[PDB]
Amino acid sequence: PQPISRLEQCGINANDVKKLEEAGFHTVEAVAYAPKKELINIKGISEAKADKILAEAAKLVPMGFTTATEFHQRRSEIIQITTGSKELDKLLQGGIETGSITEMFGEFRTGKTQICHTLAVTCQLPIDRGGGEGKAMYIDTEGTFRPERLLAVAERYGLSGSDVLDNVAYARAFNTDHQTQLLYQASAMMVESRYALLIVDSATALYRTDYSGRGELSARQMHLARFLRMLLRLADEFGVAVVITNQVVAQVDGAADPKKPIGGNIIAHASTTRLYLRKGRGETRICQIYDSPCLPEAEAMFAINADGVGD
Amino acid sequence: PQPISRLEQCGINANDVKKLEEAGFHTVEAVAYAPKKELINIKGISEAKADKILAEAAKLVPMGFTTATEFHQRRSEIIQITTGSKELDKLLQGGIETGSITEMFGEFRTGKTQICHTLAVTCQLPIDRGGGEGKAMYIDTEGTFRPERLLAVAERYGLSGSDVLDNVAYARAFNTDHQTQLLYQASAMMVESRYALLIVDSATALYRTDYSGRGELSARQMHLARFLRMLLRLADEFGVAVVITNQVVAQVDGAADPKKPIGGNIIAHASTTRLYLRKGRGETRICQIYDSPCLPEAEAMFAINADGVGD
Amino acid sequence: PQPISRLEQCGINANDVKKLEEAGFHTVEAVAYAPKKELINIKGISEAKADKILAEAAKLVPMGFTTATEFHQRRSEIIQITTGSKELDKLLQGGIETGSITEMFGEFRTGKTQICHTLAVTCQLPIDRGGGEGKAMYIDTEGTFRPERLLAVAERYGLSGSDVLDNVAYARAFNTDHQTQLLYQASAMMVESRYALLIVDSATALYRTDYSGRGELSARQMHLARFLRMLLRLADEFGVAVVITNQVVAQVDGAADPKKPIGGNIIAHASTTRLYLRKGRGETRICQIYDSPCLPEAEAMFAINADGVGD
DNA sequence: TTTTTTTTT
DNA sequence: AAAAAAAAA
Ligand SMILES: Nc1ncnc2c1ncn2[C@@H]1O[C@H](COP(=O)(O)OP(=O)(O)NP(=O)(O)O)[C@@H](O)[C@H]1O
Ligand SMILES: Nc1ncnc2c1ncn2[C@@H]1O[C@H](COP(=O)(O)OP(=O)(O)NP(=O)(O)O)[C@@H](O)[C@H]1O
Ligand SMILES: Nc1ncnc2c1ncn2[C@@H]1O[C@H](COP(=O)(O)OP(=O)(O)NP(=O)(O)O)[C@@H](O)[C@H]1O
Repeated sequence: PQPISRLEQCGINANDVKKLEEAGFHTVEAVAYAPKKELINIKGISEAKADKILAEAAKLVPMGFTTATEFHQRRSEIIQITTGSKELDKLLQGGIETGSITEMFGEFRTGKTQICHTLAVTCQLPIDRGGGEGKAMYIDTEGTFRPERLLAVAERYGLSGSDVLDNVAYARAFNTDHQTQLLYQASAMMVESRYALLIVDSATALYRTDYSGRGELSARQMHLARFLRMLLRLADEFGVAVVITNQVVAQVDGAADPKKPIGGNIIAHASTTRLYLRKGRGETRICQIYDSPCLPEAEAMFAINADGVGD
Repeated sequence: PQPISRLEQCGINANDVKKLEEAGFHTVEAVAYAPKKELINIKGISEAKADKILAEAAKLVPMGFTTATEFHQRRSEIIQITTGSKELDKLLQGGIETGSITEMFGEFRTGKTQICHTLAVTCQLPIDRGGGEGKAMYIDTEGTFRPERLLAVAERYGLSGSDVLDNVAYARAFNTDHQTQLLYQASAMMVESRYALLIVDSATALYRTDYSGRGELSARQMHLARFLRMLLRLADEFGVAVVITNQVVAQVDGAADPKKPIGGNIIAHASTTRLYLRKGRGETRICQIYDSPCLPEAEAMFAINADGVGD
Repeated sequence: PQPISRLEQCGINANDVKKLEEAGFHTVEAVAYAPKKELINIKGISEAKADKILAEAAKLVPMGFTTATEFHQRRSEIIQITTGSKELDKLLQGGIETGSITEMFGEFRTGKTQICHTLAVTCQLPIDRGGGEGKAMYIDTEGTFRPERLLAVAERYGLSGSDVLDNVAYARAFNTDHQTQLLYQASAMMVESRYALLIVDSATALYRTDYSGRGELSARQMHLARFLRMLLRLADEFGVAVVITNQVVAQVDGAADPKKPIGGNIIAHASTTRLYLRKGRGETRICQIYDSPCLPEAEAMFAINADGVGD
């Protein structure tokens, strides 16, 4: 939450600063987490300038060794937002954390985008209810976003729907490259008001249709790695929350399970957490954890009512 | 364990010594293992000064031929720390050695960072239990570090959790270049109190996202070689232990196994040891050795309980 | 095997001789193979003195034309040491020769250092078994040397392990320049007792991490050429044997094989022989010749048992 | 002369 | 069962 204007200090030119602004950098911490080469490659910058700049990023953000205790005390206050249902709150142990990346595993009709809606509204609850009190931006990439459902959840939690829709900064990606511009604009929007959550329904879906590899493929992974790193660039700074929804890739000639998310290893190593969603009978659905260091594997039911997620 | 102040002797200027301090050198042995050119390139140093300096490094640290017997007698006392479970102690033949580099091979959900936690606590056990009695520094590079698990292992071994967390010098890298500064600061911290273990979850992960080669690539390997050499600079001096966790790179158009760690040859040649981790059913996991001169290939189960590694 | 004291003759001053001793020269033949300029450049020497000196080197060592027959008769007695397994003895046609330089081509886990161990012990066998009866010096440069394995081979050949370890003059290089001092000390040790074999695991490995060229590079090759020439200076005098282990450099944008040893041409032209080692299934490994004038290309299996090299 | 990266259905 | 393609120091 530290604007570059604070770096408009110690002899840096304000127009040099406004050169820096155009990189999509807008906070001192973003400069602190910027690799030297990215900062060099942009034109009109001698490396010594970067010595000054990075010296200032160190000047504001400490980057040394830290006690495990202090880290624990800073871990004490992560919000971990409620999902809007109890059993998920038990699975996730209080729900999805801020400052992290999450994952929807499903085949279809698993209510993953549904959960994205309910989270999108429930971030706006007062913190006592677990909401981050943070405006929510929703990067849809299939156009499947439904305001009507947001009004339904608005009925569900008693807040006026108009207030809910006043936030929820919907955006509609098409090109794989477009998502990048949407990220830089996101970072541009982060400066003004503490947002709660980024959601992405199908970060991966564009990558199937565009990169018919291999390939390709080696380019596809090449792009995803940067995308996910940028998501870390946001999440490591402004908490809020990162949600990723993945289409599924069914194996052939496997054993006994015919699933696994597309995107290969690079997605898998990146996410702090992972989830998997099998349909039950009727509305009922089954969550099941993968790859969360915080938690033992667990599984649970939830119905998708008119209010969606519940019991 | 020999501070440069001992080299504040034989006519070397104390301010020349304090020029040397800034190189990240802080021990006489580090000077002894310093190549001539690195010592020259830093400003304010005539080569004759380096003749004096190196003459003193020889003056304190012997560097001649040695009997195999003597080397055996010095090999007799390496701690090789317990992993916190018996079957791993059998695989590794008493567990991970001090003075060496180690490797986690996994795809995801293989509990490699898990093992990093349990080691991070178990270094603090009394030596009879195999702990090096050495403070542990943990260079995380995905932010996935969990103090809570350290408290769990603290329950597991009966030591108070607060004492465990009093050490564990967590540090949070972002830039690829940042890891270097964290290394020099590490070497700076080595002087004060004998540490047990360096851990790095993902030394390699930054290198994917930053160097989208080739490339690049030729620069990426160029950087990794120095990084690993520095890890040798630490490990060859202060024992403790070096742990490396590697994301995986799945082959395409191979035969029959679709794995191999990224980083290419340069990582592979460097490590004294190597490990590989396939998930079993349930919590159970399978370790399997690569590239350990000390040991025949072997493999074994272990569950990841609430206490993590065990049976 | 001719000490400089024999040159303490024909009017040369004994203190001039003891000036010469400091050059790392310790044998008359070394003086005979010394280029005029190296001998001049060292201080306190007029060129006429070098006329005397070289005249004496000619006075003891003949350096004229020789019949091919005589050379054959002197080729008749080269030991070519057994490798400790039969099929390698067939490939190498009786095993590695004395008076020569050899090469390990591998990617990792190819058992090259393993073979270095078994050779290191098997030089000590009586000559009927092919051992040179020569003490062995082992210049490790990754610290990976394991006395335990030497004890294992000692079990393998029935000689007491303590006697084996009584030799095996282990030495631990770090700097690229350090290897040079280790060479001059080696030559200093050659005078006292006929050694069998020099081994070097990774002559090349330091050169990657230190010279991140190009460069550099032009300096790197500049150093390697001298290093290899010195290895010839030893090998051309005292037989014994020279073994070189090379890390691998995988090509990009090649055809169909993604290998070749680092060090470029200068290593390649130097070695009398060359070997290449592909892993087989299980312990089994595959040797394959390069660049041996003596031999047609061939290839063969060998297992790496608890006793290492065998069948 | 140096330097491997990538899964889909 | 069966599927390529990718530089720059
Ligand atoms: N009006 C409704 N009444 C009851 N249940 C509903 C209603 N609308 C949606 N649902 C539930 O929500 C699900 C919607 O599928 P969902 O999995 O949320 O979309 P998705 O996972 O994104 N699949 P995709 O089309 O690829 O985006 C339906 O299968 C129902 O279970
Ligand atoms: N609360 C818990 N209860 C039981 N098992 C757990 C719990 N938390 C973590 N685990 C186990 O630990 C694993 C964590 O994955 P792990 O492989 O340790 O992370 P990772 O290898 O670093 N993958 P990455 O996300 O790329 O860092 C889970 O898959 C579970 O097997
Ligand atoms: N105890 C053991 N039992 C069986 N086989 C073993 C044992 N110890 C070592 N080996 C074998 O020896 C190999 C050691 O690798 P090796 O190629 O000899 O080291 P290296 O080639 O020098 N690689 P590097 O680490 O870069 O030095 C293992 O891969 C095994 O095949």
